[PDB]
Amino acid sequence: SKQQRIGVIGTGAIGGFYGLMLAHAGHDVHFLLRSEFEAVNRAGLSLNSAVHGFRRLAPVQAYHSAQDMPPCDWLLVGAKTTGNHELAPLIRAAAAPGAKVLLLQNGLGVEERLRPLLPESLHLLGGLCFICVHRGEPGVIEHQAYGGVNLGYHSGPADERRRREIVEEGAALFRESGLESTAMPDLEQARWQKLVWNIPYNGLSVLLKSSTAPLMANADSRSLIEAIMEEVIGAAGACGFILPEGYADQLLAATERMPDYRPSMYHDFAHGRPLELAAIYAAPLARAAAAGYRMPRVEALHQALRFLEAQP
Amino acid sequence: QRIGVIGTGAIGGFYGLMLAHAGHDVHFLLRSEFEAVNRAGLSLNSAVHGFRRLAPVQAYHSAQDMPPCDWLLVGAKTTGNHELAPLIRAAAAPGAKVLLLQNGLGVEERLRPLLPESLHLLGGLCFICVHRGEPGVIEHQAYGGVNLGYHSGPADERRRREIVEEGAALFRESGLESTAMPDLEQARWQKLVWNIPYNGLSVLLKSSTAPLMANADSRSLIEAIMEEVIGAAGACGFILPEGYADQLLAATERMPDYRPSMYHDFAHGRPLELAAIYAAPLARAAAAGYRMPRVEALHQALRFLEAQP
Repeated sequence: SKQQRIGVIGTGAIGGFYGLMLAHAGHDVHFLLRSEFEAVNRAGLSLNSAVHGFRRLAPVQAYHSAQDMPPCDWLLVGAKTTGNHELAPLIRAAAAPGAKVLLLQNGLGVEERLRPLLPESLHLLGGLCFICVHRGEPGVIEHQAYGGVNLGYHSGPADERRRREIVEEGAALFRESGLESTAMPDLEQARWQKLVWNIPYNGLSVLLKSSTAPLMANADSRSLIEAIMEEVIGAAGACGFILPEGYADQLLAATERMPDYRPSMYHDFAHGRPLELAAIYAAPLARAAAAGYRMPRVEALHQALRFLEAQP
Repeated sequence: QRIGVIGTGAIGGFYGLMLAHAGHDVHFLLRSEFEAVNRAGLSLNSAVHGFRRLAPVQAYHSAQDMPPCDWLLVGAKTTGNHELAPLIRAAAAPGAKVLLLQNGLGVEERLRPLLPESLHLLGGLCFICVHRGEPGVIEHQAYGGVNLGYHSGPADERRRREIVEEGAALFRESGLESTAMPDLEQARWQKLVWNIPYNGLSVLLKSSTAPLMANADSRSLIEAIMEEVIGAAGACGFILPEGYADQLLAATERMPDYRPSMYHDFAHGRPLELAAIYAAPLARAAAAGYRMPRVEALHQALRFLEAQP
């Protein structure tokens, strides 16, 4: 696989991790820093990883304005979905002709909401990241577990054969970098699948002010998580996407194996950053409502999270 | 007739004081370390009924020292009812009326095997904002009405109605709103529509009634929980009044900012009344094949919180 020039738009824990891992695989990686450019450019990018050991990118090819970035073959959007409405000018400024835009973002309907502002010549893909990672000290990325990326194609100028090829190119990029990666045939199905984990765990970790270990240890919280998982699974099927056998117990088991992890929404709440409620809760609730399918627990959890955000 | 207060907490303190202030003969069993407020007396700070002081107060350290009482108000938390059964028994006169001024569902039935069948066992559903803020003092913020109902005992139907009416007359003649209810279990379901959303969410959301009402999302959640409780009541054979949610939401709207009993319990490390207010209604609804997903989830969260450090 030829050297790719890779642009990272929004370099939080997610964009920093994948951008660093690709850079270490020998790719030419360029980082757009919205919030922390001055800090990271002189500090550099460091990775504490229980999986890959310590790694460092210094000097980093860091940028504060998308216009200074070179034209990139792949644009990795690790920023949160909360700022996806000002993303398009940044993507367009940093994209080589025919560039691949890969949204490393959770929730539902993300790609459809960004496509209106992206030129038709750009491929738009989604990447569902099953990873335990967060921002540690400034310029530091704390990676506790996993890292796999499930890629799917949303829209763009490729026909069906070329779509599969492009999704497989992106997966091979991550795999070459020592990361797990899977080409998904159906991005929307894959987004519903990731919701079965993000919806209970992100929200309950904020609401119950707890991490994954106490949440799985307590029997009542664990029964609640399963019940919420069955609402998402039921909503997916009602909307046309029927998810695999015993998918709940599979993520129950993977999270059981998981080290004590604070989901990204927990960290967001602790630091005053707006929660990704629109993409993770509001959108699947709206879809299920269109299908006439009630999600009482998820709806109640969403009302609780909105309440908490509004409290001083 | 002669009245005894078994567990003179905020509930028992308020109703015993109001009855005694109205000229009834009331005997207070001080079960906590609060019988050092023996000679200081009992005082009430009520936004409704004003400042009242009871001096001196007939207090007793133990139940056998108490005289036989014709009425026994039990206003303590439901979790400690079995430990109170001997005290009720010791203080009861022949054929005394035991009035559980307690919330939840199934409360009387769980106590009935521990009481002589010669006692009348009643339930009093108290819509009231009250707490024990400072020693020997009762802080009354709002409301205070008692819906009384008959549960078990050696009374026929006519005697049942007369005893429920006599109990309601006791509170009315003290200046309180009181209503004789023909069905105690239905009246218990009516009170659950308030206690289930507000008690639980006050702990879960670390809030009180005013901000829970001021925010549209928690207001929507409370109403959805209320409709679950109303729905469960009908499934079990109890039709609640039409527009009951709006009536409760309107009363709480006008209510001053209030931390429910369960909030104070959680904050001070006391065990939460989860059995009678959540577990019992969920089990009844389950027996009637009716699911309460929000209440079930709310109950699971509350249990998680209690188990947490």
